[PDB]
Amino acid sequence: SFINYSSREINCKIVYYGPGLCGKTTNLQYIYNKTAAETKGKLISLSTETDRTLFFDFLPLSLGEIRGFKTRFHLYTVPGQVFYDASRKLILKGVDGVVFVADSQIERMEANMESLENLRINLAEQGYDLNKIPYVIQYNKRDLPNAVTVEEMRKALNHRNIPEYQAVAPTGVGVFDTLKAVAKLVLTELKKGGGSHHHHHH
Ligand SMILES: Nc1nc2c(ncn2[C@@H]2O[C@H](COP(=O)(O)OP(=O)(O)O)[C@@H](O)[C@H]2O)c(=O)[nH]1
Repeated sequence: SFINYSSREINCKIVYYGPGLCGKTTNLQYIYNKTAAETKGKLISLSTETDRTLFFDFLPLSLGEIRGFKTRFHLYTVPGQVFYDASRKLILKGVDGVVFVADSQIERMEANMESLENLRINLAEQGYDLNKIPYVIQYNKRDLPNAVTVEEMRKALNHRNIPEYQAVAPTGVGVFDTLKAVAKLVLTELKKGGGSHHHHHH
């Protein structure tokens, strides 16, 4: 988190991760369109010649303060086909919570498994353990006839009873349930004072 004492805001970074075309943009856009205009920034896309980043922030009005501070959530993803692994490494810098979005189609199951391993390795390369940070998994595209059962999704992707949410992102099914779950894990960590605290005088 980035705790800005001037604004009295705790800024938490939630990264949506998963294979290309699995539904990350759709999650972010659905959330963005169902967030109060007065609470949110612009929806921002940063494009290079190849890879892109999509993100926005918002300050939910329902949330109480944590020891005098409000919590602002920043949602980040690298959407679409990824050309540089470095892009997925960079998106994880400063992460506070992760949503892994799995594409439930059988044809994408190997891509899901590769992306989940890539997430664990890229986190570890920057000193994060996926087992020690707020993390939820979304089984997206439940509407498609080639979507594998939750049982098969879990056998392939979830061996630690990670909180799991079924989603159909374009219609919003499961989208807020997923976000609420990871946000609650992040907030619980903040309230208990868990994690490593660094004091900067910049
Ligand atoms: N049928 C179906 N299509 C989906 C679902 N979620 C995303 N899509 C479609 O899959 C494509 C890729 O989604 P997108 O969110 O851009 O993927 P990203 O690369 O992970 O950001 C788009 O055409 C979406 O409309 C879903 O739950 N069901």
